[PDB]
Amino acid sequence: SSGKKPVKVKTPAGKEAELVPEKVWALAPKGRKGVKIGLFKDPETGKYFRHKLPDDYPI
DNA sequence: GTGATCGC
DNA sequence: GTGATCGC
Repeated sequence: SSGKKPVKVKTPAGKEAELVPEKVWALAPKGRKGVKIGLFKDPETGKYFRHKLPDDYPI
């Protein structure tokens, strides 16, 4: 499940950026809220990283 | 510990 | 096979 809307993320290199996650999913235990997680690629470094998504980002 | 995901 | 992602 890939993303469409950009997300404001802090990259591994330390910079603020607005990137479209390549994949998004819910990361939540049974009976608990959890978080939403996006898999991102830093356009500068080429490095993949995971980052929290806003709670209303569409999964 | 829990939850899913995948580049490394 | 799992680090790293988060809030509970």
